[PDB]
Amino acid sequence: MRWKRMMQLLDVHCEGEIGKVAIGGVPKIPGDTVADQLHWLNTDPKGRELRHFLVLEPRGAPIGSVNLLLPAKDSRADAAFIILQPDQAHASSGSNSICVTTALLESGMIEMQEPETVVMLETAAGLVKAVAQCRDGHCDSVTLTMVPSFVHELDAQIATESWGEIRFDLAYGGVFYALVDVRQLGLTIEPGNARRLVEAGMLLKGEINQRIQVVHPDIPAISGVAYVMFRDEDPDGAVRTCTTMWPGRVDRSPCGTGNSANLATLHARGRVKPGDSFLSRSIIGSQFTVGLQGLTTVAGRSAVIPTITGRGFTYGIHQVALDDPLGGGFVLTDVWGAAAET
Amino acid sequence: SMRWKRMMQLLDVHCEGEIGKVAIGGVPKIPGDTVADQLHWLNTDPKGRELRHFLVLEPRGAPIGSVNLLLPAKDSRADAAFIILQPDQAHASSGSNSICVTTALLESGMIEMQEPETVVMLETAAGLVKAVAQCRDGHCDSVTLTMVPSFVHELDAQIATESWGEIRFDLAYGGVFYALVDVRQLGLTIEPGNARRLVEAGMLLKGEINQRIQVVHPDIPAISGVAYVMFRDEDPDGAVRTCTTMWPGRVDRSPCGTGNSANLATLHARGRVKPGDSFLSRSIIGSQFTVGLQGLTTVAGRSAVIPTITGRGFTYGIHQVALDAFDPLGGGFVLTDVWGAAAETIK
Ligand SMILES: O=C(O)[C@@H]1C[C@@H](O)CN1
Repeated sequence: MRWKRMMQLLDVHCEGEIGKVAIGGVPKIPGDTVADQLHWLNTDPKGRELRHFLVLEPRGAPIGSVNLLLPAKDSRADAAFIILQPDQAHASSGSNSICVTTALLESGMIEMQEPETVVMLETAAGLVKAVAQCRDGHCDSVTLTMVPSFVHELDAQIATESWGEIRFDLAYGGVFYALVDVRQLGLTIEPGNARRLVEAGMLLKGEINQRIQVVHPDIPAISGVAYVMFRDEDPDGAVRTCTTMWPGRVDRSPCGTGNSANLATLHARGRVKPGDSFLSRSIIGSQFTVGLQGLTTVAGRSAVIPTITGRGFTYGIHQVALDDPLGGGFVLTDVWGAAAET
Repeated sequence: SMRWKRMMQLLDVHCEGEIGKVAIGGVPKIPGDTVADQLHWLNTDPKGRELRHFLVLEPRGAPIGSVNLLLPAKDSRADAAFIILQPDQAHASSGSNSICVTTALLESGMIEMQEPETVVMLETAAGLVKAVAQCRDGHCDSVTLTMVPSFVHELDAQIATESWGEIRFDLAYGGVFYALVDVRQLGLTIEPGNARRLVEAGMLLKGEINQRIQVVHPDIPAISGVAYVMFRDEDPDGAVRTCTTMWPGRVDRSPCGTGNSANLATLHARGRVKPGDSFLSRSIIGSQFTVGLQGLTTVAGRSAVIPTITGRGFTYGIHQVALDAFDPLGGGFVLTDVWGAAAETIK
């Protein structure tokens, strides 16, 4: 007897970026803290197997994340979650935090109050406050208060064959970013350059992670440069972003965590102060509002408290049988990218 | 008006790794007096494109897989009808998707499952496809299709190319039209490491071949154009190795039923198979079909073959989609990063 054990997922997107939210049938993930759960997912073969089942073919596709809803361990939190992608499990994500909030409210798992509901999400990076503007059972907007974000290294350099010396910032916005001014590559962040930006982003991610090891100073489970995010500024002042994601695709959203990491660099450079906000646009022109709420410190260095505002849209529901002659999960380089061959 | 539109229910199935979602609920009326007319409508009317894009482009759809639209049978001999939706167009035929549809109908109980065997007669725009399903303990373990009459359009065509010199290929029909290309001419083999190169080559050739020749089924005006370029080879053990390339740029994970059907028509024309023969075919990922030649017939007064294609389907989930009045991306979209360079032209 099959279809005895089903996982139920709500299909949601935030400004174009898919965040499936697994709400029922999520297995127990070992670990005493959510950070330990993240570590286990990224180091235990059973966690890899679980992630691959959910995110590789035939159940998964190159675009989108699977958010595992997990029990809150912190009494202040309404729920916990970890983000699954084809590269690894990740601690944090703006677009996916909005998807989870949207899903929790629109499914009735959390009481929806109008005109505003506060949802406290627990991540491996810390608590993320999600303030939802609600109307008629609809979650219209969500503003996240992201985890304390900081600069790791400003103005780093790396030599490359195609562009010569590339300057970039290494910064933390819930995961670690290499932040790269795109004009250095002689490219603009526009749909026609998506393939070229992916190839550049992957080259850079691979090289940077070979040269330097980064870890959160208080949270050992968060390590490595997750993504290279290309950045520019539009004529009207908006921050244009293109987060590249292994094994080779771009974030459809303006990227919450990448904007948080970038905000830490803007503050370090004297270009923003608390109370400031601005727009960020993705490669497809979708938009977030990015705010600087205030300052804090992380392990002795200056840090920022970012806010990220965007909208989630529920577009369906999936039931996946957990209990096939392929089965495990597979990829091919045709749509997953050259790097997928690994 | 109403907040919610296009509420549809789909079974998630794959055949030897190739995804074929099957729409079993909320399917709207598709105009047309015949299934071929429905296919024409899907490929010509703005509302047909809207529906297809809704179902197959982001966020609801992804580069891999088809959506099979189950439709009311119009032929009284058929149990169900369907049309295949992909990011390039709607298509008349597909072996892997016929097996998905058969599997989904039986395993869901929408058609009563008989054991050890159930016969499901499927109507497509190309004609009736007999699906014989071996069924055991509530599961559809394998399906053998009797494909539509398949034939050669042109043998030994050639085309000049920058990278490969003169490429020899056959144009043939196996439910849709193929350009069939011996892969060794590219200096490549069909293996996962070459997937991206095969896609690029297949896309280049599809584009060039279609601007140079117009092909239409002689009895069915709605079936036109070269749908796919399928690279082919022969494994040491005699199996036919295939890699069907699909616009805007990916490979079939299955050995390809329609492509093997087209190829079978060329094998018969070259005197290399006779009725009763069968052989394996393998895809780029090593999944397998059994290909048989049942018999001979004619199309347009010229020789044609009746292929059989045997493979397995696997149901692995179910889902629902809807269209929220509030959603600004309800139309569907693509980006070249994972859909392919050619995706830039999808308006
Ligand atoms: O088996 C076949 O005929 C099909 C052709 C494409 O629909 C994908 N596989």
